[PDB]
Amino acid sequence: PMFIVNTNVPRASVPDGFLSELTQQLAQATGKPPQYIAVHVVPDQLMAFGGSSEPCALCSLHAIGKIGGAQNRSYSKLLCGLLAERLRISPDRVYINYYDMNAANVGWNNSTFA
Amino acid sequence: PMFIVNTNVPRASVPDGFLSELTQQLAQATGKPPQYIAVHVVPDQLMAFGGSSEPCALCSLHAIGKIGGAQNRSYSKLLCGLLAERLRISPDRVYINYYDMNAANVGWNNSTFA
Amino acid sequence: PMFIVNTNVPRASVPDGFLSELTQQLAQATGKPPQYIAVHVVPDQLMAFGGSSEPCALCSLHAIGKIGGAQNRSYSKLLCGLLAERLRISPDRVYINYYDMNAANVGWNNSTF
Repeated sequence: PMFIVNTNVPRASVPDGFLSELTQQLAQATGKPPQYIAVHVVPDQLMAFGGSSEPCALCSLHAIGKIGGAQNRSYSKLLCGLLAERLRISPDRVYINYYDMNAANVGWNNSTFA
Repeated sequence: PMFIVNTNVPRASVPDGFLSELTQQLAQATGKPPQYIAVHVVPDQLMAFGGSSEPCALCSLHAIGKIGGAQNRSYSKLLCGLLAERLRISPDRVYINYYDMNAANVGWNNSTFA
Repeated sequence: PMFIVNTNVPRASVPDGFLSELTQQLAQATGKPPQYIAVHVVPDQLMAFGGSSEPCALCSLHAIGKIGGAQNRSYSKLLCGLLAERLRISPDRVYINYYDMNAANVGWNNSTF
């Protein structure tokens, strides 16, 4: 699985442990070992949400399976909670796009997962 | 809806007011209230289009519905027009990927839109 | 087609010519003219793969058709090769998401395909 967060919160406000915390928490939520988890955080971005420049986040979560109605509702709680606590972003200023990827459409280690 | 623009144009070329303008124009085009519109502009990127480093843009528009044949032509005219006028990027050096998101695959405030 | 690579490798480690190379190699692999190939490289990123900060890459390839089982394996081999050789990123620290775009969902030159 792969999680990306794009935010206008400055780099200095992203804690040093935030990528490891995300990795561990997403491993537990998705049921996948932490070695399979990739995380990417992009601070200092020029963005707006609802026409305001207050802290906000545009995120994506891609996984081969483990994406669906109930699972996504649960991920959104987990992730809004982490972004609220660690980056101080209000949960109503967060969008997470979820992508259920087909194994044939994910490349890794010179090949794909299919 | 969310609109992201990645561009090799420098940050100083992005006019004050561009994010508001995009928010207002996209609210009008998509028929969604400005409160749900997110916009993200990423200047100074290392990119090429057709092997040339002249101004270009790689963009994305995600929405839950409001995505389709005729609508996307209209958005492309709108968006390329803004990128031409405000950032001086030729329309033929722009790509916009359109994503019709399933409400179950969009997280927002501790839940999804489904 | 458009290829984006996000990586924690520093900008100074991206060799002169890398975007031209990716353009030429992707034109060849996809069969599309180089004029329509876009490439975007984003170094110095804050990222982790498997909870480690060693060199890694998160990538995306979008194309209108030319995406599928066998083709995707061949692109992965080409692209992990390039990221290994040019950027010194191990292929087992790379993810590439492939997207088969509908022509109606790709805007260009004031209109869609």
